[PDB]
Amino acid sequence: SKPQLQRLAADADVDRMCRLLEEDGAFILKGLLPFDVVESFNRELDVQMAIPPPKGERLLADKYPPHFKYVPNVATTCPTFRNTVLINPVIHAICEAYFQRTGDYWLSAAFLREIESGMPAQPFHRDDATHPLMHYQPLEAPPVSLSVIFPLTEFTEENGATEVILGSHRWTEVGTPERDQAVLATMDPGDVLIVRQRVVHAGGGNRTTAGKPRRVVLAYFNSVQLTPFETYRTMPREMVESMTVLGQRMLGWRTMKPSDPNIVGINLIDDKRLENVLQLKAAD
Amino acid sequence: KPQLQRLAADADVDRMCRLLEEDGAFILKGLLPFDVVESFNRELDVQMAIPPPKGERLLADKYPPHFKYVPNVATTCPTFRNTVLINPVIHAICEAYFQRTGDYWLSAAFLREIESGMPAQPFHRDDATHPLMHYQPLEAPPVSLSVIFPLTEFTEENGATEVILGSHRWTEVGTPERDQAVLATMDPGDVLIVRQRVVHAGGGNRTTAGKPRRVVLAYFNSVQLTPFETYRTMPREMVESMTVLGQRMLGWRTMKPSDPNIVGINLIDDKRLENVLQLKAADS
Ligand SMILES: COc1ccc2c3c(n(CC=C(C)C)c2c1)[C@H](C=C(C)C)N1C(=O)[C@@H]2CCCN2C(=O)[C@]1(O)[C@H]3O
Ligand SMILES: COc1ccc2c3c(n(CC=C(C)C)c2c1)[C@H](C=C(C)C)N1C(=O)[C@@H]2CCCN2C(=O)[C@]1(O)[C@H]3O
Ligand SMILES: O=C(O)CCC(=O)C(=O)O
Ligand SMILES: O=C(O)CCC(=O)C(=O)O
Ligand SMILES: [Fe+2]
Ligand SMILES: [Fe+2]
Ligand SMILES: [Fe+2]
Ligand SMILES: [Fe+2]
Repeated sequence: SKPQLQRLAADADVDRMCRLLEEDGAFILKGLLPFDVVESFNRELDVQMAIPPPKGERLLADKYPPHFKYVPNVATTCPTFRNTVLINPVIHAICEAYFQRTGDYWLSAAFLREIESGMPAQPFHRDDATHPLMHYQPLEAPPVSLSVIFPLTEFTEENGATEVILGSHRWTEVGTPERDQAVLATMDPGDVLIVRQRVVHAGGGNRTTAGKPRRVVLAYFNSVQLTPFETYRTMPREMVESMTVLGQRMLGWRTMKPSDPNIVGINLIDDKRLENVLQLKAAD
Repeated sequence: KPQLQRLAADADVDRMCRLLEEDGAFILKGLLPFDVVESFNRELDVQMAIPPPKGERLLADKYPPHFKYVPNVATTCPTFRNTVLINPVIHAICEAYFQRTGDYWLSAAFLREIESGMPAQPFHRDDATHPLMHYQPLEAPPVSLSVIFPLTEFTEENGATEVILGSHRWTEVGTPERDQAVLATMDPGDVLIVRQRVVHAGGGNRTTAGKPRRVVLAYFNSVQLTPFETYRTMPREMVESMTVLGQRMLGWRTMKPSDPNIVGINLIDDKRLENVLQLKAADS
């Protein structure tokens, strides 16, 4: 069939990863997270899936059909995400290389979707739609967003493995593509799918019959020039201070630095660093 | 040589918009009443009497001592927070200008005070806070607007803001000569509005009489862009003393970029930030 997503081992060099992002728009890393990390993350998500459901307004969940179960802002309820996944050194090597031209990056959102048996596919989209200015950024400009997609169960053809349209970052418009234009990110738990800015993709339908839910966590990174979709500003101080410096930087708790010509920074207060005004301690 | 156009405070916003598109800037005459200018100046006097810290100053430490700098004006100046920041003409302009991008908020508000003997500021675009703006096409929805308040007279001799008309049509700032600019000579109560991508600079103060020149920048950005200054450490008591509009400007509420983002930005728990915080407001 069509050209497929390229798979690389977790120890591959970041240069080939970048080449794949520019050429295909996406690639898969095999075996990045160990089994115990996946297990611990799933255990923490199980708790969030089991507490009483939210009542009142749900800004995203109320608007879209009930074709997924949603745990927003997993960093606030899943220590394995904050302490291990969010600070993974390979993910940050990729981010540092990819965001080199734009400067610092941070976490715009990270959430779980759980797709039960019988749910149809998600509409094709670009994650870029969070910040519509990205639609007008030329392809050659410094990228400002990156999607990091973690399978927490197997992703199969039957259960709706993420569908990615390779090369669709070269399109001006998303349009209305057919599902057969995409290829499948079939993966095992512990793998990761990395998707460039402007690449059209979607969760697939779960065609299993009963009781076989697919779990996916998206960690959406943006240039610090872009406002985080999720604000981590209500995290308690003791939780923030239990993170490493890198974790605090990702979650918006520190002053950050866009590329030159901004030599001053962003997310400042009183001409000082946010973490200094707050006297933030950190685990490291 | 074409000069900045001056308009009365009751001019139609459509004329203001035409001037921003053609010239890149215009002046409104007599927007703020005498008592508002006076109280704002007295509030800034309080801050100007505080000696600067000898700790880190992220902006002030990097540039020559050719200005005195008071950041965080929305916190320390109630006349700004309660009156200037919510001015209906300013918001009518912002609503027209930011129509295509969606919601906007306050990225920074600061004072510069320039005493006799200080030379001119380098030419710049305020856009340099968020370098992605350099790559945005001229016809794309604007994402930044500079609102410049004279708190003293601005004259040729005291260093009235210099604006290069039409420079938003240049790709690069380049190295323009001072004589390419025209002067925003103004009296307190006026305002200078400067479009995204327009090259401008404060002038030198060559006088030997009169108060040091005072200028306040209120820098507005699309909510897609991270505020240069964060107001997240403002005490809840002070936040709740503001109107809803003021809270929205200072980053304390969930906001709405344009379609195709139908969910929002600056949210948490899939809910509006102000609902999670149970924020009261002066006009709620
Ligand atoms: C959490 O599960 C979902 C369930 C549905 C959607 C949809 C989109 N996203 C991504 C959201 C992020 C915060 C990364 C979704 C995430 C996504 C929306 C955004 C803000 C990126 N979207 C779209 O962009 C396009 C825009 C036109 C219709 N679209 C959709 O229906 C849709 O796929 C919609 O189903
Ligand atoms: C508050 O007083 C100052 C004193 C100096 C500068 C300079 C710039 N700005 C604007 C800052 C904002 C937060 C709106 C300044 C503001 C401005 C910097 C930024 C981040 C917009 N700048 C520049 O962009 C260019 C970039 C190249 C050299 N430049 C300068 O020296 C300079 O004018 C520099 O003097
Ligand atoms: O469900 C998936 O595999 C992809 C989800 C996704 O792309 C999203 O929610 O932004
Ligand atoms: O000093 C002035 O009149 C202009 C100041 C300015 O443009 C800035 O600091 O961004
Ligand atoms: Fe997505
Ligand atoms: Fe098949
Ligand atoms: Fe400026
Ligand atoms: Fe003179």
